Amino acid sequence: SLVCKNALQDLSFLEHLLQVKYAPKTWKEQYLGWDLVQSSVSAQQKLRTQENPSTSFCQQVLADFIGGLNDFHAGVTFFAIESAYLPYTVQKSSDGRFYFVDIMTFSSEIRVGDELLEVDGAPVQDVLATLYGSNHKGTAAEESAALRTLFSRMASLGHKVPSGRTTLKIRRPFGTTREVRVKWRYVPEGVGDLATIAPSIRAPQLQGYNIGSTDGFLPVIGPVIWESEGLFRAYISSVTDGDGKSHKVGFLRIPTYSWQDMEDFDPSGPPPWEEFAKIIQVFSSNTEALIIDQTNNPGGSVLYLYALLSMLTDRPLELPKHRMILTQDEVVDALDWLTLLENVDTNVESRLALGDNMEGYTVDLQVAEYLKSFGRQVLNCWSKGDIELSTPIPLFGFEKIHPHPRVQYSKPICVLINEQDFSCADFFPVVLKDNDRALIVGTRTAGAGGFVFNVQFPNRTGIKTCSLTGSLAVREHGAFIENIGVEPHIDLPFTANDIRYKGYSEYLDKVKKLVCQLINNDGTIIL
Amino acid sequence: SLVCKNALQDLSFLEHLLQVKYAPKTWKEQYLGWDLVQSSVSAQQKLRTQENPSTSFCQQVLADFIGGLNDFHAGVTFFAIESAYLPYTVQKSSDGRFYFVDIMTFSSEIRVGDELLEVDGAPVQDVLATLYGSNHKGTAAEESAALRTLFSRMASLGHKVPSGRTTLKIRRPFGTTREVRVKWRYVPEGVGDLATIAPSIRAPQLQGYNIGSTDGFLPVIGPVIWESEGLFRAYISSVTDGDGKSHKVGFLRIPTYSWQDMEDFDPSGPPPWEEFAKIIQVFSSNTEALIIDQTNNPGGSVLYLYALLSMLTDRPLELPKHRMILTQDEVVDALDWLTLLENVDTNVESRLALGDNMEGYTVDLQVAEYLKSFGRQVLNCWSKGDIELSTPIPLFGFEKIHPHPRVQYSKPICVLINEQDFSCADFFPVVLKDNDRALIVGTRTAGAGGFVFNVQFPNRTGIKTCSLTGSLAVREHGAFIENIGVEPHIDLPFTANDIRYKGYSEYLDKVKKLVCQLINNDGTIIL
Repeated sequence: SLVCKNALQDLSFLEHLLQVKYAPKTWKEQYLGWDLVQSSVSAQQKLRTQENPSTSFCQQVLADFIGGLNDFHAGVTFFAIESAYLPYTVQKSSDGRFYFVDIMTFSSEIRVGDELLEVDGAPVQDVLATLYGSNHKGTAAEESAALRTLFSRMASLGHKVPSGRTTLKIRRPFGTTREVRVKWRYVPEGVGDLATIAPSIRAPQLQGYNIGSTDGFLPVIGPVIWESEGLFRAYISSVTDGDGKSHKVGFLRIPTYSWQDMEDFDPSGPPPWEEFAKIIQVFSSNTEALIIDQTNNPGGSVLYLYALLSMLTDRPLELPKHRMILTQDEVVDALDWLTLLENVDTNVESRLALGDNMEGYTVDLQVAEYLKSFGRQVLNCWSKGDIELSTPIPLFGFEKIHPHPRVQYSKPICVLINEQDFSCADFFPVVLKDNDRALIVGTRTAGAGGFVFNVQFPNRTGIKTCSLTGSLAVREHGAFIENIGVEPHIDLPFTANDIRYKGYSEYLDKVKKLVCQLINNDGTIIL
Repeated sequence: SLVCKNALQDLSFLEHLLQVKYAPKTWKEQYLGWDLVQSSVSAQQKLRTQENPSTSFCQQVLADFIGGLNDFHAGVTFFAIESAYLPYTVQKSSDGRFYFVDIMTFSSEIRVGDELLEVDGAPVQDVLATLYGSNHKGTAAEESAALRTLFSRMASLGHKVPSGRTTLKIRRPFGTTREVRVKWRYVPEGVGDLATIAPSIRAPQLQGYNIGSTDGFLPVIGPVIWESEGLFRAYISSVTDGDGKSHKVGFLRIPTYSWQDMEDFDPSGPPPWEEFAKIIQVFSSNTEALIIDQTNNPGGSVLYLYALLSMLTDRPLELPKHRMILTQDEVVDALDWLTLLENVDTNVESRLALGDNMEGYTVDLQVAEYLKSFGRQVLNCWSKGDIELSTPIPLFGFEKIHPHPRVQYSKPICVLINEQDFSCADFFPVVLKDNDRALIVGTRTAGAGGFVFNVQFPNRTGIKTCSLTGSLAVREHGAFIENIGVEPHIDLPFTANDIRYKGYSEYLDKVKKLVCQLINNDGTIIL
């Protein structure tokens, strides 16, 4: 079969990337009991056994192949526009119930606050269990990843697109239930299945709760006495400990670390780190403690992440390192760094070579050194044959983050974290936590622990991009971030009261009571 | 063997690409009697048969594997720095002899105009003959390509990097013989050969004459009266005929069509096509004709190419179509064009969706219409299965070049062309030739008839990029451009005397005899 042959070929290539570029392979083998061979063999058999397999069927197989790695950074996307969609956003409450937190339609049979009980007659958890990956381990992160999928099916992601009408069973706020008949918003496939055309191909012949939300989903913490509304959501409000004293608390939400992707971002105006700077300065002299909302963050540029950190501390902070998978590629990069920084001795020379600013991070002489060290260390590992999963080397060689020369918030910080915090959104609280800089509150992060790289290549299976992790981050005391993520100081999940009536008062109250303590006791959260 | 295994994997990948995304395949088979299945097996063997193959040895096999397509667009590069230079530059005058034309060192024996008889006891020819390709067919184009590397060997391009001193047997311009012993400038590899590291690798344990030159090489045609000071070498000059009669001819050289790679291009000021405008408006009002230097051009951006052509005419110019190979990626491109121009019914709407211009080409409703057509066409070949070597389709749907609405040189034009003109530098003269807009002189063009795409993918073999051709251009009369190239109106090669002392007077004279003949006639008698 034409589609079958291409799929196997395309599958063999994916298999080969895993052996030369997927770093956490050893980690996935142990922590998950994952097995490349098992995976390969199984996938090939699925492919060969099919009676006249369709293009999508194969994509679904490759999709499941990489899906088995249980890696939020490891996936495959396709050249397919076929999709199914229901305009409902649901959020799982601590006790296990599923409430509708947003309805993007004028239909009125379901309201914000109704509880989802069944889908097509099957209990939510059941439907969800058919959306999990091959090596599911029931973590909240996986659960939520699956939840995003409940009402959004895309062939571009390897999903099997449903269609037609379906029955959701809800529980209205006052106890009664209803069964609602709904129809999937369906977009038919616009890219012809190859299997359908194969036979006619003759031989050639000449002649929001949305991840990344700028505003996030938390309501103000109290009476606003300042707010920027420019590019980031940032404001200053009050609070009042039980003693009757009032404090000025700041609130800032970092939506992503992929700045070129922030809503309303003009690439002709000043970059977002310069605005971040204005916010922090306002905070420095107008606030007594800072609350950073970082939930539902997709991650992004490490250099950008570093910049934001450099402005949130007056002292240097230790950064975790990465065990990298190597190829001559990274070698030349190493060479290139050395040849570019050969003759650099002063801060000034650093700047004329690096740009004096690396996506917000200040180009210093030490940066030139750090960079120089990295690359040396890389070349070393290469000659010592340590290219399978090198000893830990910090990204860019930055052994640590050095406070920003001009702006630096030095007061107590409080970071809110989610089960939907990936990569840089993992690292941010990691760095603030290991150096004891901020109080992390909320829930264990997802655990995408290692940088991503994407791969493209022509093929007839419709593969667009295959993303893979190229390193394994190692925290200071030796823990890997991959899969495990970061645990916050205070475990504070959202309750059904927080969620049901989009107030989150129970949550916010605890955060306020918590931050008041940092203001009084000086950090040091006792009770 | 490790290096052997990776090499065979990556070879199997390049081979697969050739069957899915190499449009010229069917052509190279009939024209070069080439065979994939055969070419691949040969390299497979060249790899197995080798004892302890080096990363280098392998790169060379792949370099040669592709090199056997005799396509100036199909090539491979690597993350290797080992190079061997030599500040010298040859050129091969028409008589079939090789002469020197440049020295980039410190005063040394070898003189301008000195012939080249041998290298270390071998007659130049045979030397170059070792630099030809698996299917070299002896044409100025190929030969010139070889010559380029004769004094520049690079591992990154897949060359065996020689070293140490050597002897060039030169012949003084008057009859006497010499032999100057020289030592290549060497660059030792910085990327450790994988074969040397293999053993120690333990499993991962957890826990000028420059193709593209601005000025180019030709000397001013005569007494300069005006000259532009921008990016392009443009000036005006008197010219008398064989009757004492004087005319003001114009001169403009298009170095490359990849506008962003122009010597001194300032990415913040105006784009090169705007300077082109100014230069022409001037020419339009101070010239009786126009000479265009288009020799030594690596092609560039197809749209920019159109933009220049659109300012060099007062009537639409018929564009040659491309036979393409399709994958779902192209299909989606088609879909995306259609959803983007869905409701564009005016010029304002067009300009809004596509911008006032696309790399210089003026955006019209006509343009939006072209693009919409392009999409329907690609989609139609897909559904019909015409995906191996599509029915001819114009790039972007542009069936013809429409004159710029504001600048249009309409007076006779002369274009100079040689064997170092590729992709777009193939189209320029052919479009102007097939439409009878200009007089075309020089020598046949390279023969790179089809657009390019670059494939990158991680590997241990050190492959960096593999470029291939995604189409086969077809001229108005059915002929191709791949290999064949574009024939000039008048065959005006550079003869010994021209090169010998970089005077090219002999050549530049027959040019003006021609430019002149052009000023004295309403002539382009289209019949």
